[PDB]
Amino acid sequence: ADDIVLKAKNGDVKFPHKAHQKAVPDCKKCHEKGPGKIEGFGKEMAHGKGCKGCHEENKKGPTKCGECHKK
Ligand code: HEC
Ligand code: HEC
Ligand code: HEC
Ligand SMILES: C[C@H](CCC(=O)O)[C@H]1CC[C@H]2[C@@H]3CC[C@@H]4C[C@H](O)CC[C@]4(C)[C@H]3C[C@H](O)[C@]12C
Repeated sequence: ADDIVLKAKNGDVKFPHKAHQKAVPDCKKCHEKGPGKIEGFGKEMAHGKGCKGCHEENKKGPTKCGECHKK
């Protein structure tokens, strides 16, 4: 399947799946989550545990604005 881009107004955010599969071998961090996770995602999640927060705990991955958002 293809990578996805979240169409944030301030700049497109790429989600590269292969990097994540490799770096977070614990698949259950993202997969087999209960119902509602598609409807639940948004700016709060992205800037929290949905993207940024995981990067911060793992000590690797983009945490600055321009590292996620790119026109
Ligand atoms: C969040 C950070 C994820 C982690 C960790 C893993 N997966 Fe994932 N997966 C995630 C998304 C948002 C999507 C759809 C968007 C995309 O970029 O593809 C997927 C997709 C898959 C698929 C289908 C395509 C593919 O992987 O080749 C599979 C089979 C899949 N995910 C499995 C998988 C496994 C086995 C993981 C751990 C080793 C894993 N993913 C991590 C989000 C995230
Ligand atoms: C843990 C459960 C994560 C979640 C949820 C998200 N990301 Fe992530 N990401 C994670 C790690 C440990 C890393 C380092 C991987 C590396 O090889 O550097 C990453 C990396 C990225 C990257 C950069 C990929 C690269 O090739 O350097 C991007 C662009 C990225 N992550 C974006 C991203 C987004 C947009 C997420 C939410 C949709 C997201 N990540 C979630 C761990 C985790
Ligand atoms: C990845 C780890 C990110 C970092 C670091 C920052 N942002 Fe972000 N942001 C990210 C995603 C994946 C999304 C979209 C959520 C979704 O609904 O899919 C966003 C959202 C925003 C928004 C709102 C955009 C919109 O509603 O169209 C803004 C204004 C925004 N982000 C700005 C922003 C700034 C200023 C950041 C640095 C301080 C920043 N983001 C970090 C992913 C990530
Ligand atoms: C559930 C995980 C991990 C974060 C968490 O614990 O909630 C999060 C991390 C990345 C999230 C996906 C990012 C891309 C998509 C954003 C969409 O607007 C809603 C569906 C997708 C497919 C999201 C679904 C789900 O919300 C995921 C896979």
